[PDB]
Amino acid sequence: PLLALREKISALDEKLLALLAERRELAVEVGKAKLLSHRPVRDIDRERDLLERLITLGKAHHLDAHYITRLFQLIIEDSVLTQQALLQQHLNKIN
Amino acid sequence: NPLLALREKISALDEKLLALLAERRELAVEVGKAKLLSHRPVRDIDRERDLLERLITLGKAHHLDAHYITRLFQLIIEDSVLTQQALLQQH
Amino acid sequence: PLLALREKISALDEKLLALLAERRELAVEVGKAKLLSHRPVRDIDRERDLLERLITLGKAHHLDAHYITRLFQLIIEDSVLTQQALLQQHLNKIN
Amino acid sequence: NPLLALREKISALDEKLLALLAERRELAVEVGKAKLLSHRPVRDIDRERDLLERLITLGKAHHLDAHYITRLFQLIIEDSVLTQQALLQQH
Ligand SMILES: O=C(O)[C@@H]1C[C@]2(C(=O)O)C=C[C@@H](O)[C@@H](C2)O1
Ligand SMILES: O=C(O)[C@@H]1C[C@]2(C(=O)O)C=C[C@@H](O)[C@@H](C2)O1
Ligand SMILES: O=C(O)[C@@H]1C[C@]2(C(=O)O)C=C[C@@H](O)[C@@H](C2)O1
Ligand SMILES: O=C(O)[C@@H]1C[C@]2(C(=O)O)C=C[C@@H](O)[C@@H](C2)O1
Repeated sequence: PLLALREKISALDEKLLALLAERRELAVEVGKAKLLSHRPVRDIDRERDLLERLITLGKAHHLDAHYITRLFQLIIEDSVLTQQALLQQHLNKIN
Repeated sequence: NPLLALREKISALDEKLLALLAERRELAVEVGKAKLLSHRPVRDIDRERDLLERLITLGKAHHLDAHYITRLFQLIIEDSVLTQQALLQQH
Repeated sequence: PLLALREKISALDEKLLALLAERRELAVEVGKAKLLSHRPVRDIDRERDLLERLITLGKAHHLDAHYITRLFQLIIEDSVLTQQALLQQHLNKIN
Repeated sequence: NPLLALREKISALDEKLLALLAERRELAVEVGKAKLLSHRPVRDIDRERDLLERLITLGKAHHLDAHYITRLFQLIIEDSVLTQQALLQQH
């Protein structure tokens, strides 16, 4: 009976993976937009808000706040570094 | 606004992630019930190895590196074991 | 008779001035394009070519090479600094 | 190409500048003939002061600063005096 469920889990994980790829593509686009707008990569205000929104909505699914924070902390960290990778490249090229 | 239109996309995407994480917890509970009757132990380090390896393989196609995938999924699995062990201690 | 000619000179100078403003607007646009393309402001190859072209065409108008060089050296210097002003601003904003 | 289309505009503009500089030299020659008959001296530091001040005023409207205008026009005037003094030494 375990094999049936594990097969569902593996399918779900593949969907998570796809979304994670998509969010990473979005962070690159966002980084591009920051170069034009002359804004820095990191934006603490936005992260503060985003997390509060996620913790509020997570509550409805019974996902706890600390689980959501530990998880989005990795996701945001990754998207921040991805953008910083493009900034550094950019900075070496124009300079 | 350039910046704004993307963020709305990000916020919508993050909303979909929450739904999948909760659903995954549900499935972990089900697997929790099965190990109860079947009386199997919660942790199965071998399944976790194959699951992670498969995701790292699928991820390269998406241009997601193994480090980020390993870290993110170990946390999801960590929570998943926590979820099952709770179910067991309630029975 | 001098006043008649001086009146023509002043009109000509105003046209030169307008072109100088226009070339400065073009250098800003070019600078913007360099930020997207990730290219540095200065391009020695382009300046080398541009000057050779100007010296060749100048010959037809009887303008000598050294006069043309002294003059375009100021014009190019100015457009280089104008672009560097936008790069510096940009760099302080994204960083 | 973004970079290329602008450069063609710059190259065309530079071509117009050459035409005006040559024409200006012609006028300086004419003024050279007038000072010959009228027997006036080539250099007129007073006309140069008013000419430069006027250009600096017109230039602010174009967002061109006084430093660049002064430097560029002093060279054009410098060449202009050189042009006239040559005409005189040929007569
Ligand atoms: O500005 C942004 O929107 C992006 C996305 C980001 C996130 O991961 O959600 C949120 C805020 C910023 O610090 C970083 C990370 O850039
Ligand atoms: O048996 C299982 O399949 C479930 C799910 C789990 C996971 O989270 O993927 C993988 C293996 C086990 O350690 C735990 C966690 O139980
Ligand atoms: O790349 C460019 O085209 C612009 C214009 C410029 C010039 O003044 O003509 C020529 C070459 C570059 O060094 C600078 C100055 O940027
Ligand atoms: O008398 C003149 O008007 C001409 C032209 C000139 C200039 O280049 O503008 C201005 C004043 C004089 O010194 C010389 C140079 O002769």
